[PDB]
Amino acid sequence: SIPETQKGVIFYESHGKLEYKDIPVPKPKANELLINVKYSGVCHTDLHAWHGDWPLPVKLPLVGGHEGAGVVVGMGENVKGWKIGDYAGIKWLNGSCMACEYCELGNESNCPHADLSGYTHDGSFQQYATADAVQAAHIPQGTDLAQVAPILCAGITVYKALKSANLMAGHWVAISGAAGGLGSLAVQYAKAMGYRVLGIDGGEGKEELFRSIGGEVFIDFTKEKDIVGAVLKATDGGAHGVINVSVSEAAIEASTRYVRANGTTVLVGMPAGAKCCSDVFNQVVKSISIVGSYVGNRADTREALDFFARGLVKSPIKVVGLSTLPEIYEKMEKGQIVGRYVVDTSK
Amino acid sequence: SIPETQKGVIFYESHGKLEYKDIPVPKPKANELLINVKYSGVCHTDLHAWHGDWPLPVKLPLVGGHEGAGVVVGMGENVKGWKIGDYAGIKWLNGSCMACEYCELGNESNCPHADLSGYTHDGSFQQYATADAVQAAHIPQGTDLAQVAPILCAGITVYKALKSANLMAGHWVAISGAAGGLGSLAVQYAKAMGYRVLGIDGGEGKEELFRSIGGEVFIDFTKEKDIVGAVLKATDGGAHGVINVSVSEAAIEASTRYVRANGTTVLVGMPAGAKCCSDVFNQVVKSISIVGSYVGNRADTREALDFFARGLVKSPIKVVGLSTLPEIYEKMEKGQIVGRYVVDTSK
Amino acid sequence: SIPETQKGVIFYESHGKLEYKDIPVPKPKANELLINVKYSGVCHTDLHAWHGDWPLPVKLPLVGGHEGAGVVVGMGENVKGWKIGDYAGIKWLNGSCMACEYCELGNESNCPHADLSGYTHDGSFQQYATADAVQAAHIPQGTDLAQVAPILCAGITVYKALKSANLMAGHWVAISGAAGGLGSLAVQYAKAMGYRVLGIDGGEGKEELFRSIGGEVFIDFTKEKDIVGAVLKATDGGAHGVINVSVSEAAIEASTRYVRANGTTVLVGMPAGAKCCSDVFNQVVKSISIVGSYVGNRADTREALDFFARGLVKSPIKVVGLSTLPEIYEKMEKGQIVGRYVVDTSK
Amino acid sequence: SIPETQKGVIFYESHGKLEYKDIPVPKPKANELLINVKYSGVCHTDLHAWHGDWPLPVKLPLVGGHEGAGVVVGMGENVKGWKIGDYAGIKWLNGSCMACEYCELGNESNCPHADLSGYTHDGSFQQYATADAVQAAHIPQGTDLAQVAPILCAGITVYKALKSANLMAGHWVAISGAAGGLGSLAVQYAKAMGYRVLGIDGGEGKEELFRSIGGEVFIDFTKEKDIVGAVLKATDGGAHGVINVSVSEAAIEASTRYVRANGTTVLVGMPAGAKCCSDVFNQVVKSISIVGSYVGNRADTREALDFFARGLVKSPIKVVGLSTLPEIYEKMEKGQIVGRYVVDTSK
Ligand SMILES: [Zn+2]
Ligand SMILES: [Zn+2]
Ligand SMILES: [Zn+2]
Ligand SMILES: [Zn+2]
Ligand SMILES: [Zn+2]
Ligand SMILES: [Zn+2]
Repeated sequence: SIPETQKGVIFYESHGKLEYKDIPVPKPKANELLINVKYSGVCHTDLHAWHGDWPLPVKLPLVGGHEGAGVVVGMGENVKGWKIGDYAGIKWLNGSCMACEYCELGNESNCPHADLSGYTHDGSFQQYATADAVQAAHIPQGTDLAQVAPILCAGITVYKALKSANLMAGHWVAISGAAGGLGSLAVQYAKAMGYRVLGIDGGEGKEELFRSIGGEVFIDFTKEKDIVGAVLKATDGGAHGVINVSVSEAAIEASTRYVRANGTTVLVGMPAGAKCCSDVFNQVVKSISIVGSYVGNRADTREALDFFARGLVKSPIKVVGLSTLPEIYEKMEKGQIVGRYVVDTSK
Repeated sequence: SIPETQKGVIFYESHGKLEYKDIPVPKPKANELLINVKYSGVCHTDLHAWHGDWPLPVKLPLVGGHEGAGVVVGMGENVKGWKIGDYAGIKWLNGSCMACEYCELGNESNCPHADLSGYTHDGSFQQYATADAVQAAHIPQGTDLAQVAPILCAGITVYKALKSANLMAGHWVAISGAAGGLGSLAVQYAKAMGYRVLGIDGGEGKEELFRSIGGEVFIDFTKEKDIVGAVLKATDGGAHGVINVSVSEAAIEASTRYVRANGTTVLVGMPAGAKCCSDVFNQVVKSISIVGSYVGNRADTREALDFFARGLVKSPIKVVGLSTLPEIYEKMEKGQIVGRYVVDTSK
Repeated sequence: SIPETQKGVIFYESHGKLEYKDIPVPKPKANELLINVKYSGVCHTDLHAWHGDWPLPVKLPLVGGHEGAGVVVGMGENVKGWKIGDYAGIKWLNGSCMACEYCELGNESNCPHADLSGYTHDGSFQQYATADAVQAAHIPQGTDLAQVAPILCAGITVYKALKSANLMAGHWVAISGAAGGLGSLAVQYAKAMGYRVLGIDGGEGKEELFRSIGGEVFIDFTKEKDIVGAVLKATDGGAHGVINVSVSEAAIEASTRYVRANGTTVLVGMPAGAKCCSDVFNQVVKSISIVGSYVGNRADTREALDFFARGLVKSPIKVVGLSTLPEIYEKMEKGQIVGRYVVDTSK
Repeated sequence: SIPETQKGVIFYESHGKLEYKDIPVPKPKANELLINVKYSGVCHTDLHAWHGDWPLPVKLPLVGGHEGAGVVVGMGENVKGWKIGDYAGIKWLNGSCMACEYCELGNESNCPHADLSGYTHDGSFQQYATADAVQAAHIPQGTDLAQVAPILCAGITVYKALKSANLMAGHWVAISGAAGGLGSLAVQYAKAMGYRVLGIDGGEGKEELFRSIGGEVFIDFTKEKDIVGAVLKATDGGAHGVINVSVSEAAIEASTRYVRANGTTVLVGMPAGAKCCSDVFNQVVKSISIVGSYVGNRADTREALDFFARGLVKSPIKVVGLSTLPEIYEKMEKGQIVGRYVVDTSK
C-alpha cells in the first residue's frame, strides 16, 4: 500500500532547474502523520523559497509547497486523535516546540524552533508528505480536497486579519484589491462575519465579480481620481477597519488616511523592502492603530474551515498536473499566471 | 464676591507680545461652571497655540492654558452634580456636542464640534475661567491644587497611553525618556499598574532619579552603543509594550525593533512633520501593533486622579507668578525649560 | 402649532382606573426636547408601573409608556445637535447626571439619580412628551414610526444581551422562546450578527415562523422529552451562548445544563421572586458564566436602530388607538394578549 | 542512576488503609518525563480521591498527589524543550490529546480524555513520577522546591480566578476568607496585580496576618453584624470583583449582594451539593456576572510562577516526611489540619 518510490518537484540548488523526478517516500516520526497529498495549492511564497529572498536559510534539496490536502495513510506511535483515512491539511507551520511562552500563548509561529513546509521541511509538492500531528489541519470528510487546498493558507490569513482588525457586526471594512485572489476570500469572510464590505479595485469585470461575492460598495480606482474622498463619503466617515491586500506603498498611505477615527489598518502582504511612511500626527490625533498580521493558529484554522464547510466561502480554482509545476513556477516568476492554481499530485 | 475685573495673559495677534492686562470676567452659560483658577500648568501646547503651527484656526483675542485647577465659584442653571466650593480642573477638551457617534462611545475628543481650552475657548491663564460641567474634572477636597495641575494633562495622557498598550501585570514596558517630564509620570503610573519598568534616558543624575521613582532597569543611551541589544537582553526577548515619549525619528525606529513579538508601540508625542518610516516585513511577521494615543476621556481622568489621591504618582514642580508668564513663554520658545512649571494666578 | 391641551392615559391612584382625559401640555426644560408622540409601544413594564410591584416609588399622577416615537416640535435653549422636524424616540432611561462614576462609563442606567419614563417621568402614552436631549434616540428620516416603536425597548434589550454573551461569528446561540415577542427579534439580531441560531419553543405554527425569520435548528419542547440532550446533539456539545427570554425556573436550570464549557448564559427577564438555584460544581468545573443584562446604552441604541434601517430586523405589529389603551391594560393583566401592540396617539 | 524500587503512599481499595510500601518505579513513555519528586503538597482533593465522592472513576491501585516539584532524571524519545537536571512541577492536569476544542483554545482541562494526577494517573506521593512534558511546569533553577510546591495548585487557581474577574489596577477586590490558605495567596497576588484588597475573615491573629500580607481594609465577621453594609461603606459602594474562597452558601449570597454594579463574582471552591440560590432581579438590574473558575492553563502557570520568582507571593509551610502521610490524611478527614502541608519524599 505505502510505496517506496514517489514523485515530486525538487530543486537541489537555490534558483536552479525545478525537476520532477522519482524521490524516496518519507517515513513518519513518533508525532508525525504520513499524508498522501491529493491536491496542493501553489503560492508566491513557493517562488520566494526557490529564489532565497527571505532571510532564513533553506534546507536543500527540498520539495516546496505549504498548502496541501490529502488522506492520512500513515501515523506515528504517539499520534493521539488521528485515524487512518482522515483528511489532513499541511500548512505553512509544519510544527514547533511545545515548551515556550510564544507557543503556550498560541503564537507558535513566533516559536524560536519552528518548522516551515516547503522551506525548512519537505512540503506538499510531492505525493507522500509527513507533518506534525498537532499542527495538521483536520479537514471534514466528504469535502472536495481541491477546493479546500486554497483555503489552507489564503483563507486562514484573511480570517485572522479580520479578527485582528477587531470589527463589530454592522461595521464598515475597506478591502484594497477586493476582486483579487486574497481579496475575494476576504470579502466573503467579512460578509459571513456580519461586516459591511467596501471594495477598492480597478479592471474589467471586477465590479461585477465583487457584487457577485456579496459586495456592498465598489470604488473603481481607474475611474475615481480621489479614493480617500470616495471612501469617506460611502462610509459616513472612514471605514472602521482597512484590510491591505495591496502591497503598494501609495495604497497603504491612502489606507491610513481613509480609516475611521479609533480604527485599525491591518497589514497582510510582506514585500521585503517596503515602508509604510505615514504622518504620525494624524495617527496620534485620530488614535489610529496599524496592526501587522501573519499566519493563523490552530483555532483560527478550525474556524475558517468551518465557514468553508457551511458554504459561505468559495474559491474558483484551476486544476493542473504536478508534472507541469516547473512551467507554472516560470510563469509565476514572469508574473503572468492568473487565478488560484491547484496541482493534482496524482498525475 | 465674584468681581467684574480680572487679570490674565492675552495675545491679540498670533505670534504677538503676550500681555498681562485687566480683562472682563466671563459670565457662565447654562451648562458651564465659573471656576476661580488658583494654579495653572504651562505646557508646550501653549507655545503652539501662540505660533499657529497646528491646522485648526485660533479664536483671537484668547487667554491660553489647558491645565488649571481651582474652586467652583459660580454654576449655570442646568449644572447637575456640582456644588459651590468644589474643586474643579479645566482640561484640553472643554466640552463637545453630546449627540453624535464619537461623543457617545467615549471618544468625545474626535467630536466634529469640540471646544479646546486655550485654543478655541478662553483657557486658564486667567483668575476666573468658565468650563463645561460635564467635561470638568472632579478634584477631591483637601488636595494641593498646585501638585494636581501637572496631572491634568501629562498624567491622563501617560495613563491612557499605558492602557492602550494592552499590557498585563508582570509584563515589561519600555519608556523612552524615562527621566523627563512626561517619562517620569509614565514610570510612576506603570509601577502603580503592576508593570516592570525599563527606562532608556541619558544624562547626569537621571539613573538615580529613575531608581528613586521605583525604576527597575535603566539603559543609558550615552554609555550604550547598541540600545536594541541591551533591551532584548534585559526585558528577556523584548518589551511587551513601548511608550514613545521621545519625538525623535531614530528613537521610534529603534522602538519598533526592541518590542516583543505580538507587542504594541504607543505614540504620544506629535511633532507635525515627523514620520515613522519602519520596515513592514518585521511588523507583519512578528505581528507588532503601532497605536496612536491622544488626550484621555472622563473615566480615564477619574482613574488617574484616584492614583494621585492614593499617593502613588508625584510631580516635582516649580511655582511662579502669572505676572511672569510673558517671559516663561519666551524661555519655552528658546527651549531652555527643563522641569514642570506651575503658575500662581493669585500673584 | 404647539397646543395647550392634549389627551393621554393617566392613573391618579396606584392600581386605579386608567382614564383617557384632557391634560395640560408639558413645557420643555433647558436640556429637554418636546416630542409629538405619533406611535407608542405597550410593554408588560407598564402593568408593573400600574400595580407598584417594583421597589422604587411612582410619581402620581403619571402617564405611562417607555417606548414612543415622534417628531421634535420644540427644544430647550441648551439642546445641541437636534433640529425641529427630526424623529426622536423616548426610551426607559429618560434622564441622568452624566457626571458620576456610572454615567461616565456608559452604564447611565445605574446612576443614583436616573429618570425613568412611565415610572418617575411622564411617559409616551400622551400626544406631547418631553425627554432629555442626550438620552433621546435619533431615528433616521423616512422610517415608519409605527414599526420602530417596538425596537426602542425589546430590540435594544436583545441586542445588548447578545453582546453580553461574548460570542464570535459562526458560534451557536440557543434562544429559549424563539417564536415569542422578545425571542423573534433576538433570532433576527443573532442571524444579522453572524451567529448560528437554535430555537427552543413549543406551539402551533411556531417552527414555521422560526424558519421564516432565519433560524437554523428548532427544538419543540412539547414533542421532545429531553431538551438538554437534544441541544447537546444539535450543537457539538452545547451552545456557546444561551439567551434566556423564558422567565421559568425550570428553563434557566436546563439552560445552565446545555451550555458549552466556557460559555455564557444571559438573563433578560426579571420576575421578582424567581431564583436560578443551579449546581455550583458544574459551573466551576465547566467554567460557565451567568451574566445579567438590563436596558442598553446610547451606543447600543444607535447600533440596533442601524440594523433596523438596513432592514435585517422586523416586528409584525398592529396599530390600535390610544382611546382603547384603558382596555388593552386589562387584557394585559389577564395575560390574554398575542403579538406586539402599538398605540396611535392621533386617534 | 534511576533505581528499580521506590516508596510511596498507595491505596488498593477506595476508602481503604493508605500504606507506605515499596512499589515498582515507573518507566517514561515517548512524550513523558521521569521526575524525582523532592517535595509534594497535600490538598483536600487527595481526600476526595480517597473517598470517591467526585463522579469520575479512579484507577486503582493509585498513589495520590497533584502538587509535586522535583528534578527531571529521565525523558522520552520525543520530549522537545527539556534537559536532564531541570526542575519540573506535576499539576492536576497531567497531559491530554492536543487535538480537540478544549486543547487548541487553551482550555485543555475540558478535554474528553484528560489525565488527572492522583485520580487517573499515578500522582506525586512517591519518589519517582512520570508526567506529560507539554503540561509539566518549568520551575526556575535555584528555587526552594519546598516553597514552590504549594503554588503549583493554590497559586495558579487564585491567579486565574483574579484574571477571570476582569478587574483593572486601582479597583476594589473582596476576598472572603483572606487569612486562610487559599485566601492569603489570593491577597498577595491581587496586591502584586495592582488591586485594592478588602479581606473578610474572622478569628484571632487574622487581622494582623492580613495587614502583614498587604491587605488594605479588613472586615471581622465575628465583630460585625452586617457585612454587606460594611463592604458597601469601605468601597465607596461595592467591590468591583469578589473572589469566593469560602464554600458556605450564606457567604456566596452576601457576595452577590455587596458586589458593585457591573461587577463579577468568581466561584473557586467546589462543595459538590451546594447551590447559589440567589435573587435574579438584583443580578439583571445591576448587570452582575457570576463566573466559575477551575485549574489554570500553561500560560497561567508560567505567569504565576514568575510572580513567585520575583518574590511577591509567599506561603508559610510546614514540612513533614512521606512516612507520616498515612496519618496526615486522617487528620485531614477529621478537619483539624492547620496551615499548608508539604511532604518530603526523601524521608
Ligand atoms: Zn501561501
Ligand atoms: Zn517553542
Ligand atoms: Zn499639555
Ligand atoms: Zn459629538
Ligand atoms: Zn418594555
Ligand atoms: Zn490542590
